[PDB]
Amino acid sequence: ECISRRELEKGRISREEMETLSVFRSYEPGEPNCRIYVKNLAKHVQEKDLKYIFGRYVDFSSETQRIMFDIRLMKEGRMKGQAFIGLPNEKAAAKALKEANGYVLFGKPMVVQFARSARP
Repeated sequence: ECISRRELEKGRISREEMETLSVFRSYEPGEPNCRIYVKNLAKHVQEKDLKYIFGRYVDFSSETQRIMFDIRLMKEGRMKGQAFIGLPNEKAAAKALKEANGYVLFGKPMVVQFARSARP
């Protein structure tokens, strides 16, 4: 079980609302990578909450893609949460940014960007 395209659309704040929000000021996607970075998460968000959302960009039937899939949660302060999520390829990561940026989870709109590699 993962999120649908329609549910993601229902949960996204409008571009107008996005223009007013302090957390989307000077938003930059970054350089395309298969790993994404998610901020402005509610403090009580669990791994399985983010799996529900970002599991959509994964074919769990493929071993290759299961191995590539990784979620790490951590502090963003001070009240908020951050996550790094490894996805199976850049194309999937770009779809994640496009569809999940501004998505409201537990009363908070998430900010989804590219991350730099998990390994240097």
